[PDB]
Amino acid sequence: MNTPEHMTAVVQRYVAALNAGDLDGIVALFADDATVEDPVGSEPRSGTAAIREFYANSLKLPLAVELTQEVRAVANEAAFAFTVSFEYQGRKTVVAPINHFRFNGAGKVVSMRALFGEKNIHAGA
Amino acid sequence: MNTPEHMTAVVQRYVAALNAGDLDGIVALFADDATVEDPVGSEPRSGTAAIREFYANSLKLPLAVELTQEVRAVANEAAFAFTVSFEYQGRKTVVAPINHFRFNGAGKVVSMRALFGEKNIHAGA
Repeated sequence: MNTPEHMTAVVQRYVAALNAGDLDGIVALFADDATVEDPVGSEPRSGTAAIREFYANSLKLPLAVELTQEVRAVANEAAFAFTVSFEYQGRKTVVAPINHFRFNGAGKVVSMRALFGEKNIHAGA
Repeated sequence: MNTPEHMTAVVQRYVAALNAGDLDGIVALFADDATVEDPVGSEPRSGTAAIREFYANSLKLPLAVELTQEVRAVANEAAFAFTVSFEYQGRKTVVAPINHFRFNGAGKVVSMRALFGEKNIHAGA
């Protein structure tokens, strides 16, 4: 069936799969056709194919991804605020996006939009 | 015309028109042809007429709405994380939704969705 409980489950694992570098795991909450539009607007990674590797291209640095708030889940949809912190060449950065998770009627996730902009990134000089 | 910088203002002015019960303000921020979905799951209201009367009923009990984090906007699209606090029969109650708006080239909120479930309503007894 599904359930907010399950969508607040799938969200916790998605962050954990990420927060570990775990790449197979990030691919398993999704369906085989689900879409990815990150950042929101750009051309969308479709099929498991461009997804894994999209998650690949970003996981190249130890990303610390914690949930900065309570997940909100209702009617196949799941929203959640969070952080993405990463270092490279002595500087500290922090992306603050909001994902919008559309789950299909099977239990898996079927579209991931993630909202952030130049404002929602906090890097030092 | 648009820009992420404009959306944070429309967010901020929604939050304001909520606290102070500024109805015109609220309805102003929207499209003359926009819809409301509070919560996601419910049937859509539409036409300024259908929106005002809705927002009319949300402001019977005073609303201490508060934004809990930086609002995130990219691609004519804006999401935020907030709480709508309010009291009835001495009970402190709070809502903790994540909303999503979507603008147009005109900068008028042409779609409001409110996302929160039972786990995201914080009142004791």
